[PDB]
Amino acid sequence: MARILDGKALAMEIKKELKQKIAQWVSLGNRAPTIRCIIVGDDPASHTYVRNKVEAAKFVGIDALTINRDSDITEEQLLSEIQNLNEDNSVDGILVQLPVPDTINERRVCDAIAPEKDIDGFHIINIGRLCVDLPTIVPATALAVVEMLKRFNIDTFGRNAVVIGRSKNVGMPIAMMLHSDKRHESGLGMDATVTICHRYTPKDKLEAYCRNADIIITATGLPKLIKADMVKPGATIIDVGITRLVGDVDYEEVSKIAGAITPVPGGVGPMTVAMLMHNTFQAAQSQANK
Amino acid sequence: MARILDGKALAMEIKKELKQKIAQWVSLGNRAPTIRCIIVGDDHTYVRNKVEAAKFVGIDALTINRDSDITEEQLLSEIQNLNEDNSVDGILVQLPVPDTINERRVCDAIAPEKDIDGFHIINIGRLCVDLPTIVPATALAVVEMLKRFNIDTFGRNAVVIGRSKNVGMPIAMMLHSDKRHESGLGMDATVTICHRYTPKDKLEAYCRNADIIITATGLPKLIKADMVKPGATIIDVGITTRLVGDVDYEEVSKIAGAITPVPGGVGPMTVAMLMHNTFQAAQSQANK
Repeated sequence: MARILDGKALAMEIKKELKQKIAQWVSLGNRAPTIRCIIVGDDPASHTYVRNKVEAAKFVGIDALTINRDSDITEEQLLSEIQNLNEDNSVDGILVQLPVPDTINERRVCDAIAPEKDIDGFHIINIGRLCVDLPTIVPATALAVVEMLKRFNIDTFGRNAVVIGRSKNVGMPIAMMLHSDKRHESGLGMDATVTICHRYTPKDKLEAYCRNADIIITATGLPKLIKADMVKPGATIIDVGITRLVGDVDYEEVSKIAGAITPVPGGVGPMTVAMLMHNTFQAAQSQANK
Repeated sequence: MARILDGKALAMEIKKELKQKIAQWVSLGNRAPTIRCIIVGDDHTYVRNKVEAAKFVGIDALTINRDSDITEEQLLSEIQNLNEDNSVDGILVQLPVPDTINERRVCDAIAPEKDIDGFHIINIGRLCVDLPTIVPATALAVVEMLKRFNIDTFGRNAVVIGRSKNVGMPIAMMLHSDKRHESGLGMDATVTICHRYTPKDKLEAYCRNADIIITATGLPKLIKADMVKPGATIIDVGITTRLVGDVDYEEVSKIAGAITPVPGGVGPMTVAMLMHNTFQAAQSQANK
């Protein structure tokens, strides 16, 4: 039976450490980190997600405030509120909850947030720094996956890693970090040999890559199935949980083969929220330094 | 034997197209695109090649020579003046620059609109989210060679050797990405990125499994005949002085279906794509 990579319990460990580190930094003469989460509409799932971010902020000592807007807000109104938060020195981090209406161009929204306050790390400047393997604000779900590997002592250096999914918000940043060079200034250097599989990878080729992989990360929103015959004995399987939501792994059979595996549910959600808190603390420190 | 992918001849074909499209654009009331290349120290030959292709296609190029003991602030003040110079459409710094010079700061000092090399973090960030951008020229050369030589990429197994921020990373980015996205440069291949810490056994296994190998490490004789799948396409981006590439050329040519030689392969295509990028930037600035 594989070791369980329980992201919920790890997130608790991380949130406890963050609580202490934030208090120490505040005690040097700093204001506690602040985050503003913009919510557009009344999607009940988007409100659950924002409440989770707020509850974790309270736990670690970050001051969070939710700004609710109506589904009919115009793009010009949303960008106007972001630019106001950009210029407000009492705000360290800005998030936009990511089901925004079809009226609004998501790309313009991501790039309107000041990079220094872009807790989601989706601004092109932050993505650019990630991809040249430079210190930046890294997207939280990708950072969560990387943190699960590091905290569970999963060997990446020179190992074969397959990432199933190339999404710009999740799959691409995961692959980029997995093949980072440790020596570079970024320091998020895992040095794995990474194969990026995606919606057009043929089934038989995907299975061959998976059979030779030491690590498989399923990040795609399209239905994939990792079966036991795709898994190298002792390999590490992380299901990111992108998808209402479903699981991408034949857990019962793959657990008999894999060396380490995400449970069902995987806790990647709680890990993502903990990494958002990490990013808010990181941003607050950078701004205080500059 | 392998099909020899004649990059010199393809580059000439592209440069003749550019010459015509630039002249047509100029005739609408526009000034010819201008480029300033900054070189620090001695060796320049690359810059001779850049300036020769610029003259061929109708781009006005000037080279700015600086002695090797220039400081960062001086180099950055030189770039700033060129940013504000409305007669200059494109700026390049001939890297390598001395170690006292921080490359990242210099890359981000060029105005993104004039950054012909595509190394500004804004241009790189747009590349990585599949937006139209100024694409690094060697990476764009590789993608254009795959298209013009009709090398199938959709769902194919590809290996990129090398992670360099200027070459290896953008190649792997475009090669695996979705062509439906706004940039339209994605090639929808399955891509394995191998690098200096890939163990030798696993490197050879990925190479033997690949339909396309793109190597940009600068390690001569890295790719051997027993590492190549029969019929595979071999794109050799490396250029080392012993000018050789990363591939054992005469032996791999017996197994591969298609191969780029060194010299005469990616090199001339890089220069042609630099001219493509200069024309692109001049058009964007006139339209803005």
